[PDB]
Amino acid sequence: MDLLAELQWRGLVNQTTDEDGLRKLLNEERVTLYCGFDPTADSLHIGHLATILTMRRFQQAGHRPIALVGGATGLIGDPSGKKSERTLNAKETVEAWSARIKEQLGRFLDFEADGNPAKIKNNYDWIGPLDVITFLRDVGKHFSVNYMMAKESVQSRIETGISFTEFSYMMLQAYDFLRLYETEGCRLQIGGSDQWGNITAGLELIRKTKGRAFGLTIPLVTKADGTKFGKTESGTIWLDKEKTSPYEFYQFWINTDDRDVIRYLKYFTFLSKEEIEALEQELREAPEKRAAQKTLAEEVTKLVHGEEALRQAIRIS
Amino acid sequence: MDLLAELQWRGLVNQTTDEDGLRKLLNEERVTLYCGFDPTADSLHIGHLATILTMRRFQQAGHRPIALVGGATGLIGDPSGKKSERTLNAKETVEAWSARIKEQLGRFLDFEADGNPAKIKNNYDWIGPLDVITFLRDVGKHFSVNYMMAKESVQSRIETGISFTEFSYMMLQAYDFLRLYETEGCRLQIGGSDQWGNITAGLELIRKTKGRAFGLTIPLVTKADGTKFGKTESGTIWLDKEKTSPYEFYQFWINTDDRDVIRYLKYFTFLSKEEIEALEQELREAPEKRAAQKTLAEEVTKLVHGEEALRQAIRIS
Ligand SMILES: Nc1ncnc2c1ncn2[C@@H]1O[C@H](COP(=O)([O-])OC[C@@H](N)Cc2ccc(O)cc2)[C@@H](O)[C@H]1O
Ligand SMILES: Nc1ncnc2c1ncn2[C@@H]1O[C@H](COP(=O)([O-])OC[C@@H](N)Cc2ccc(O)cc2)[C@@H](O)[C@H]1O
Repeated sequence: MDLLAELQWRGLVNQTTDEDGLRKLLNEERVTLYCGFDPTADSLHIGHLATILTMRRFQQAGHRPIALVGGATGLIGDPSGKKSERTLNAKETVEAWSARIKEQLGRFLDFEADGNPAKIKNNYDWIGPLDVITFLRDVGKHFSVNYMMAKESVQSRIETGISFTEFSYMMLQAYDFLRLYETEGCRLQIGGSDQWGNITAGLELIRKTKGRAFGLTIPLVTKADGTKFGKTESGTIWLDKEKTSPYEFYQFWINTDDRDVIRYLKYFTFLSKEEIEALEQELREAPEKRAAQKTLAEEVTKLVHGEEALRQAIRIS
Repeated sequence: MDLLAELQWRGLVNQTTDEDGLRKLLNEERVTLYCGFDPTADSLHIGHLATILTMRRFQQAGHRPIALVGGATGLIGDPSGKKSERTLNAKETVEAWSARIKEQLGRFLDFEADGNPAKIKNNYDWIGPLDVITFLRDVGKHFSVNYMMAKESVQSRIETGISFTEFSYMMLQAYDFLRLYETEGCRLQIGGSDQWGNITAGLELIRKTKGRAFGLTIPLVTKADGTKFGKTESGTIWLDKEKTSPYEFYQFWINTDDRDVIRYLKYFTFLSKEEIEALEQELREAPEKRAAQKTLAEEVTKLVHGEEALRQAIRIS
């Protein structure tokens, strides 16, 4: 209803399976949603914050988030939004990394709330031990090759080339949504733009096994200059303060271009509309002041790292 | 060398991966070959005898056959030579059926020979317990979707439609050839016409994992009238004497059309060339006698059922 309008307004809704459908339910019930995380590194990064912060926002309007760590799938590899086939990582690496991601994840969610506290889960627990035969019959039977072949993630790669391994990724992710629906009452799966195919894939698995649930994608982060967001010359801007220091984190935000700043405040912060509009007026009336740029930077650094870190960054700058 | 020439002559060689390559090895070593059987019913049928009898022939020239029972794959379903998607059978049914097939299989092979006795094996033993993750990474990584999509079995079905389940069948079969190569020194996989794709699939898995082995397909059984061999008005001609009695079996063969008879003697019998040519002359000189028709029928009934059964059929007719 209004949470969906806010998101809309903030510009956090790229697509939704059935908006009137979802808006209805969001307003009538406490909705369990998940979002999936693949240990693709030893740290999450600012590409992951929109989705992370969106969960929070869903939590704050009283809904319950399951941060999902991908111990099994990050063992497979999601072709989505990748032009090339990736390298398969070792179980040990993935295992190692899973533990960290779980840690960064837990900072953004509320585990003490009563009625809607998070859960952080690992699909390795239900993927780990499912036998091949069972997967192909139980899950595979439900998907035609041609449904699968039409996915943006796949269609985008067939001449490029794609391992059968990567080709089946969507099936796992598919399966995830089903276990979470069955065991946790999970009705919404949200994600970034590139994840739409894998979300619907899960809705196709649910419909076909039960015959109820939604999908919402967040747009990928835009730049007015047409360059790739978060891609600095120094390299990725991590969430691990040992990977990217609080000062560096801080400075990244402080260097937001006038063109981006109101979009980023909307995406990454908890300032109200009334506050954001106010900053918009000051960016117009006094853009050398850099009022919106400091508010963004303070707000986000506090979120990720906390006041002391913030206090340090500011004092260091 | 000469075994391959014989087969050639008999007309049992539709295709071979590398004939000079295989001919060489067949003449220089004791070759381990397998042939795969899917419990698709509670009995094998005369569609299966060419392949079965071919193994025997390979055994007789001193080679070692592994009759393979498909407890796992017949749980999946091979699209090959099927225009439509099949129904998935119960584990229990497949399990039940596996036991019978193993029994009919064992009749055609020599288990007492020293140096080249058969083995009857079940891919359920190595497929049964392989986890999904392991399969997609260990086996899937090696095959592009586009290699797979070009297979006769698959390409022949995409508009028709094909479950991902059936789409992956070739991967299992793929895997089979690899375990058998690794654990049994198996270098040749033979099969019927429709199996070429799945054979090569296994050679692609071997090359790519090791960097040696061959594939030979037997033609599907021809009729001069253009109808489907073994398809009677009474229904399938089984190998189970409780499904098709010895008399019925016998009569089926005895009703061979003049057009087929020399081809069938070549395919299903152990008569020499000199003998087959002799019968060819008598079919020419005296075709009302039905000399080739009785020799076929006697020879084959003895093979499948034994003399007493034969004696009965003849006395019953
Ligand atoms: N700039 C950005 N803007 C917005 N979102 C961004 C950006 N960068 C990354 N993301 C997102 O952050 C999440 C990270 O997912 P992933 O590791 O990349 O794979 C995703 C999935 N395969 C993991 C998964 C595994 C199992 C499962 O059940 C569900 C999901 C995704 O929703 C992705 O859309
Ligand atoms: N008229 C006929 N002429 C000649 N051959 C015929 C005829 N009718 C049936 N066959 C053959 O007999 C064998 C029976 O195999 P299948 O049950 O039908 O599936 C075949 C495979 N999916 C089973 C398998 C499973 C696992 C594995 O590793 C290998 C193979 C095959 O080689 C097939 O080609």
